[PDB]
Amino acid sequence: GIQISGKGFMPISIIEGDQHIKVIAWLPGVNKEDIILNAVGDTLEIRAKRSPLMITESERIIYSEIPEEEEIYRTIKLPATVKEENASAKFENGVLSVILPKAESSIKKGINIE
Amino acid sequence: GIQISGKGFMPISIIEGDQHIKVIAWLPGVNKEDIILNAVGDTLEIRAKRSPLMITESERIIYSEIPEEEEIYRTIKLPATVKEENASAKFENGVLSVILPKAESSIKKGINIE
Amino acid sequence: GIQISGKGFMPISIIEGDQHIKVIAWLPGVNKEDIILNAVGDTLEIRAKRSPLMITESERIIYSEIPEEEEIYRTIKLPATVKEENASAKFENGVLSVILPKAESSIKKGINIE
Amino acid sequence: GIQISGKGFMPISIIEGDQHIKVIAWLPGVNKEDIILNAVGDTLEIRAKRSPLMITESERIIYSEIPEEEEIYRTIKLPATVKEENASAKFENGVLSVILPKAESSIKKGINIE
Amino acid sequence: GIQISGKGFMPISIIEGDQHIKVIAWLPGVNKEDIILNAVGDTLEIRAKRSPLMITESERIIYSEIPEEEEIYRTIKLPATVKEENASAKFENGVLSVILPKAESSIKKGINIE
Amino acid sequence: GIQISGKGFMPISIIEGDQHIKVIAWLPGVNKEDIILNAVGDTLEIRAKRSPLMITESERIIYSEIPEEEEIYRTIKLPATVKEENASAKFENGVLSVILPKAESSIKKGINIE
Amino acid sequence: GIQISGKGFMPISIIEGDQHIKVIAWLPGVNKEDIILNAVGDTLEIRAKRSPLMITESERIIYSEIPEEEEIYRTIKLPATVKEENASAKFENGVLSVILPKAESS
Amino acid sequence: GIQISGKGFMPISIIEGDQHIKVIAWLPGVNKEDIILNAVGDTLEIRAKRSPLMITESERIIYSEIPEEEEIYRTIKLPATVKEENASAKFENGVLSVILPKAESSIKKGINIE
Amino acid sequence: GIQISGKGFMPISIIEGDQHIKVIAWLPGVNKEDIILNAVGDTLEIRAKRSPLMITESERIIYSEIPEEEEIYRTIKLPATVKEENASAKFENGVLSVILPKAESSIKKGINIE
Amino acid sequence: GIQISGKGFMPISIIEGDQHIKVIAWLPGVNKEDIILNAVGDTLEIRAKRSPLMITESERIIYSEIPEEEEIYRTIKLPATVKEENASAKFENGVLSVILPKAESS
Amino acid sequence: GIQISGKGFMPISIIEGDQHIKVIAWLPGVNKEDIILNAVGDTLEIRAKRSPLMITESERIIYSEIPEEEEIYRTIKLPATVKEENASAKFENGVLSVILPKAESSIKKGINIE
Amino acid sequence: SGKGFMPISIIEGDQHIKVIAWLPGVNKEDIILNAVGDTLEIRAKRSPLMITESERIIYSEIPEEEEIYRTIKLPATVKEENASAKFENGVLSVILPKAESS
Amino acid sequence: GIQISGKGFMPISIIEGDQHIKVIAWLPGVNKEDIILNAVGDTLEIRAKRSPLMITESERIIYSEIPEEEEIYRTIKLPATVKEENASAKFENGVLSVILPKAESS
Amino acid sequence: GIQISGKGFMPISIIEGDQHIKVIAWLPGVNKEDIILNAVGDTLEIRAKRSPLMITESERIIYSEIPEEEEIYRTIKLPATVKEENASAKFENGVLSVILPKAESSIKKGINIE
Amino acid sequence: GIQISGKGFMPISIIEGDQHIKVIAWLPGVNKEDIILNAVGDTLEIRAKRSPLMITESERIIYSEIPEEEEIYRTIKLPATVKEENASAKFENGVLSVILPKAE
Amino acid sequence: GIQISGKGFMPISIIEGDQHIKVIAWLPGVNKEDIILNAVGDTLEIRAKRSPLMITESERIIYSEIPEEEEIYRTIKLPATVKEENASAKFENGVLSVILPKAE
Amino acid sequence: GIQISGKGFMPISIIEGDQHIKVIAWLPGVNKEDIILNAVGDTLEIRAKRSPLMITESERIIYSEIPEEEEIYRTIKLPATVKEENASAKFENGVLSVILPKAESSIKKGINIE
Repeated sequence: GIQISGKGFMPISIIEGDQHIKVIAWLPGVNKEDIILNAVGDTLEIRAKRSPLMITESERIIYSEIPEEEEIYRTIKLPATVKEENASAKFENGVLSVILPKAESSIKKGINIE
Repeated sequence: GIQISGKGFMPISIIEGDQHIKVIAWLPGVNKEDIILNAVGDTLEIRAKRSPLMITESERIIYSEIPEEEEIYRTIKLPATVKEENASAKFENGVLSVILPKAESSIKKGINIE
Repeated sequence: GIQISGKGFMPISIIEGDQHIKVIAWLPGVNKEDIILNAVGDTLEIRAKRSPLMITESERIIYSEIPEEEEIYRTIKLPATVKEENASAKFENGVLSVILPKAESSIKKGINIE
Repeated sequence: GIQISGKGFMPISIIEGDQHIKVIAWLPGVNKEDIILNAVGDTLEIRAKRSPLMITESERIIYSEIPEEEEIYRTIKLPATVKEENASAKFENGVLSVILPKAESSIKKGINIE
Repeated sequence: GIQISGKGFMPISIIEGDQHIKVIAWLPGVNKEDIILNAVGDTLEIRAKRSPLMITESERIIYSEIPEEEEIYRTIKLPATVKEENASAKFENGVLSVILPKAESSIKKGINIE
Repeated sequence: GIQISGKGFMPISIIEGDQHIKVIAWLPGVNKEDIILNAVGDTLEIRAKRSPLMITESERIIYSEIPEEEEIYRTIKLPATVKEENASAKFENGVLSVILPKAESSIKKGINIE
Repeated sequence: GIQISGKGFMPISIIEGDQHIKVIAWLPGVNKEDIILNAVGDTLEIRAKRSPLMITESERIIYSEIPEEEEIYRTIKLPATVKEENASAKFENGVLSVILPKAESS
Repeated sequence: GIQISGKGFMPISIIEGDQHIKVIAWLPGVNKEDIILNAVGDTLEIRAKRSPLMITESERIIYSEIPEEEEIYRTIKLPATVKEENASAKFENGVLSVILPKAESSIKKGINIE
Repeated sequence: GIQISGKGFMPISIIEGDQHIKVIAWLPGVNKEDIILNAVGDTLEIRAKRSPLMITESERIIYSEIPEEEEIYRTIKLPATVKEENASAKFENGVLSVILPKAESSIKKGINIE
Repeated sequence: GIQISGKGFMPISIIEGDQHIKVIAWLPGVNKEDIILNAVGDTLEIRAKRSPLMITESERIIYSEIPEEEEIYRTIKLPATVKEENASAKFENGVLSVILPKAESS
Repeated sequence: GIQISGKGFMPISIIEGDQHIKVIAWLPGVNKEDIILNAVGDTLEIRAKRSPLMITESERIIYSEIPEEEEIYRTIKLPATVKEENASAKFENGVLSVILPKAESSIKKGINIE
Repeated sequence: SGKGFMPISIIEGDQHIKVIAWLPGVNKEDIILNAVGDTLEIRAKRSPLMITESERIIYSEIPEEEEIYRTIKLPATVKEENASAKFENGVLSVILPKAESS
Repeated sequence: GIQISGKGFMPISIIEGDQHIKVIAWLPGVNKEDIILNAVGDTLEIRAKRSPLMITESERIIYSEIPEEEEIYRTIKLPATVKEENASAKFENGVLSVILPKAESS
Repeated sequence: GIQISGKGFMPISIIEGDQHIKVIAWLPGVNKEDIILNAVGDTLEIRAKRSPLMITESERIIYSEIPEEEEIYRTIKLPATVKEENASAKFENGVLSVILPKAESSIKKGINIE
Repeated sequence: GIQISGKGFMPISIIEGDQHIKVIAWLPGVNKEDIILNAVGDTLEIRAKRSPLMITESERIIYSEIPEEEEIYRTIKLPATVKEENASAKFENGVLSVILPKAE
Repeated sequence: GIQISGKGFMPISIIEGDQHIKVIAWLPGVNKEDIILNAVGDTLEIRAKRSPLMITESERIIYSEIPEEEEIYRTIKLPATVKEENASAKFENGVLSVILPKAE
Repeated sequence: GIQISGKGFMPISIIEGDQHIKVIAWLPGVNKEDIILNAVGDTLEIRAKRSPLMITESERIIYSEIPEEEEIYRTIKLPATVKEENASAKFENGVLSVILPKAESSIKKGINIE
């Protein structure tokens, strides 16, 4: 079971590994400093901010599809415990990538048939 | 209660015994060596695949109701905890049968009064 | 074209060949000796029967997607005449395969191009 | 499969025997002389006609429901070839019964249970 | 004017004269003694039974349209009194005929035109 | 409401008489001999058949509106009994007038007002 | 049981007694002479009419709810035979009343 | 325009004159004591309090369509103004007549014609 | 046909024979002193006055489903004429049994042919 | 209100006094032998049956408002306790009358 | 818009003068006298009845579109009050003209701009 | 609690229970008051709407019926023998003494 | 018809006739001195206050269908113009009856 | 309350002051000389015309949106009487302004309080 | 809110504290010997039974809001894991007052 | 079923025998000292109260199903007029058992 | 009478003569080698796959309407029997022409007229 929520538009992808869990989050226009990272147990919290659609006074906006909200965040519920002390995060081109090593108790054991 | 999730076509029947939870599934055409079984606590994991139907270059398929995907997978939540070490499975005639001994019927009684 | 009719759940696939016609049928839960099978002319009838979902008095069914009926059958009208005397079939892992050698009239000849 | 064609009210019931075919038709108020019954190959012909109701000059109808058409026929295509020379029929109280021994070629061939 | 009701399928026509009243009924698949008739004054009830559409165990009704209920009857209202004790009836080929002499009191008298 | 029965174009009108009843009907083109007039109790019968619109062979009916049916009759149930022995009839210009003296028991009686 | 038929607007009410039958009817504006009453056996008949109104040349109708038809009648079947010779009728203020003694056999 | 309302049913008709004005309404079975002409006003006032339908203990109301309610009332909002001192009323045979001569203030004046 | 009507609660049962009519009626609380046996035509007239529920001055009725009205009657119309002179009555402790001779007629049947 | 229950057609009227309770029950067509009356505490039990609606093969039922059941009984509770040992009843005119004296505590 | 009312065919047009109001009414086929003209305040009334078309005994109206109703009248309100005491009207060739000088109060006052 | 058009209020006291009812247009004689145990019964009616003979009624929120009744039950037993009532300004008051409570 | 608006419990009935218009208003618990009445044109204004649900300190309200408002008024749209000078107000048994003579030419 | 009507495109705005009423109207392109304004009581009359779009002979209209009608007007009703003689109006830049000092038109209470 | 499972009637209320989790449950008619308590992990299991509701042949019941069931049980999920070794069974006046110390 | 009035939680069962009436009332958590029993005529009166679901300063409620009302009482009508001068009852394990002598 | 079946975009026209049946089919873009052509009895089998559209890395398909499905085939039921062993076919400019001589059993004979 997993649940995620937050404000604004933020494409996200999550991948599971036999020893870790990986997360990808699109954060265009956000610096690593503006990104706030908090992970513990089986949950993850991310908050971010960006400058608004500021323009020169003499200029005018004639077309806009980019969302203009500054503050954005996402809170994530993991399906199993992970070692936040051993997790790592990386930011690349308006995108954040995180690796979540699985907790020792969270790693299942193989079972045979007959 | 009981929950099921996964990929592909995999009918499943859940039967609860007084000493175990008996789970049945149909995997026609799957080789018995292609089946992978895993479980823990009160959750179950299933993996299986069947080789694709070979066809000669001159030959061609003219009608097919059978599903075409090779590998299928399911994850199930058991109604009660089971002992995986005592778990067993059987697969014959394209039908998978799984016996999951229940954790207890009237055990784990400790402290009692005072 | 081809017509199929009968009772019960029985996925079927048909494959065409220059010298024969190959057919695949799904019969999960049916014992290898429960399958009635023999072609005639350009048509075929198949009947099958599987054991019912027997449960011990200590066991009760809480959930079952799998159908319960035992006896099932399907009639088939082939698109070409075949030599049923030379027809062969095999049943493995709840799945039946059939080989139907064609007659001379159904052996298509090639044509030269310029 | 089977097909019926003709004009006039003529109830028909078709019953298939293992070695023959039995068909019943209603010809109420029809004299045996006004009945024509021919067949060949895999088809059956029914032509018959009933006299219209008579009335005396002093008399006059006051209410009627019976159909009045004098000429009626029905053509039925059998699902299998038959041996008309070996057929027979009976005609009781306006009800016609026939027996059509099946043609040897049309008789189903033996079937092997795997 | 007159009215009729009852169970079963039984089309009927009615004819009148200056001294008697006549009725016609269709009873396909009926026997001479399987009929009961009961009337008084200017009211009449037809009654009867027909055998069911029995078939042999080696025979199956691939097609039918004939109704099956055995007992069938009709209750009839007549426009004038008749001498039922003096009445008469016929039944051949599944068709039933009846003749009802008129009561003397109901005999209509002619009028001289000028 | 009184009852009207029969067929063929034959408009009617009826007049109540304190000591009789007067009936008017239209019989265009009907000879005085082809009229059958009977009655009893409280009902009247009119039977008559008009000759067809004869034409020589050379002629051809380029247009017509007159009804063509040759046999026509009407029957009416009067609202009171009549003494048919003292009925009288007249016929001029195709119009038929009939007078039916009322039965003595059928004669209405006036009531004094205070 | 009892039945009523006729044309026009003519409300009717009927009351039955052990030895007689009583009937009421509304006929506003109808002259006592216009009323015609007849009965026989176990049936009753009523016939009457109401004349339309006259006006000065100046008057032009602007509104009206009163029904227009003049001639009206009603016929009724009594629940039992009555002695019409012993019957009586009473009409007051556009309303009629009738007394219908029952026959001895009834 | 005009508007009328009140309980029960009470036919009324309004007709326009030039100098005088008259009104007629239906009031069947209404006692003269139910009518009062204290018409010091400029609109019509109507009521009726006829006696109810009384029966003897041995008498049963087998049929009744006349409304038995004792009280009804009516009054109309009228277009123009009329005098009251000259007002007069007359009731006959369940019908009421009223006279309401106009007032010079509301009497139309004929234009010099042509 | 038959019509049962009257005041008060009075169950009635009618049983018809070929030669007579048997009638059964419940008359609880009706005094036997009201024996007035007489009929006319094809109908029966009965009247009764069951005694009221007398109570002491200090007593009070707390619940009562028994009807309180004393006088009761019922008018029953038979489907056939019965000789009122031959009417008979019986008393069964609050139940009345009556036998009314009549005719049977209703003769038909006879030979089915000719 | 007091509690009532049972099966079959059996209208009952209940009357209460200062020192006794009087009960009236309809049992038309019931033989006194068929009546099984049992008073107890503050309630009365009535059990009864009659001859069922029966006809000869040559006779037919054409109209029957009377129900066809044979066995009928009723259970009737009372607002005050009554001494069943002193209970008595009378059955006349197809009606069962019962007298149930009270106790001094009610 | 202003109120228009009345019966009969009478096309009307209205012209508003600054000091008066002018009205035009079509009365084809009407004599000089049968026109009835009345007015009051700010409303106008017109009444007239035309002689119905005369036909000799030997003639017959084989085609017509002229309305036949004799009585025709109109009542029309005005947007202002007029001094009907000094109005004038004429009637030339079926068209009736009417002149209504406005009342002093009805005379609107002009407004100086700026 | 009754047919309708008869509002009632219940007020309880340590030694007595007070009830107030609105009966506008009701004569003092038409008021019928009864009490027993822990319940109160009130019934009343008003004078007819006297008017001129030939008038009509167009709109009336006043109830058309003559008799209006209300059934009330109280949380505590009261002595009906010592009950009293008042009727001023179209308001009906009643006093019903009771055993002392909280 | 007519429409009435305001606040508080005050059922109102209106009687219209060729002589005068009579208006009935329910004012339970109200004294005629508390009644304020004003009339103009074809509308009537009624304003008044009643005696509240007076209770002693030891008395507590447990069930009150009556509304607790003390101030009540209603505005009535009369069917026709009336003369305020000729109107008379009558108050009996908590009910305000007012006679409203109609205008000369209305 | 307020009412407005007329013909032609003519935007208008209405403003009520304590001692006057202010109303605005759009008259694009109209000359001051082509403006007509009259009022009385609590109503206003607006009449004016605009020169239609002239065009030199060489030119030709290719796309137009302005309303074509020249003669236009509006009739307006105010909610209170005004002193037209004291009114003032001003037209600028295709817009007309109006000031209407109110008449007495003042009230406090319907009648004395009590 | 925690989840509970079992059969019978047994209202339960759970109170959490800084150092322990306090559980309040109702077991009317149950003797202290009939109360079976099991604490493990983050769940508390209770099984209980009261005296038989026996009645003589003449004796009968006219009305009752209490079910005839004699034995009941429940499994209660706790807000957080509780040290089973420190779990204490308490029961006063028909109310189970079990205290379950928290695992920090 | 039958009309019974009161406040709070207090299920009551009525069992009637030959010469006695047995009434069982659930009183879980009710103070054994505050229970008041009174009988008169053909009716019974039960009055008591239970302590509230109070918590310590280091405790907090996050899930509850047991009712928290303090004052509770019920009024019951007996099927027969018991000897009001010989009423008796017993209270154990949060349940009140009442034995009332009765005639036959 | 003619059955066309298969998949892909391949417009076809069928030309018949007395001796031979000629069939035309469009195969734009296909190569002479990727065509599978076979026939027997009265059925014609055409199959081929066209190479998918090629592009260069720097290039982009800014627009397209050419169907891209790689493989296509058709199966036609001729209205006559054909001696395939003497067949012949051509392929020029993407269009396919096939010549099929008719079997002896299909060459129609002439019926002389009078």
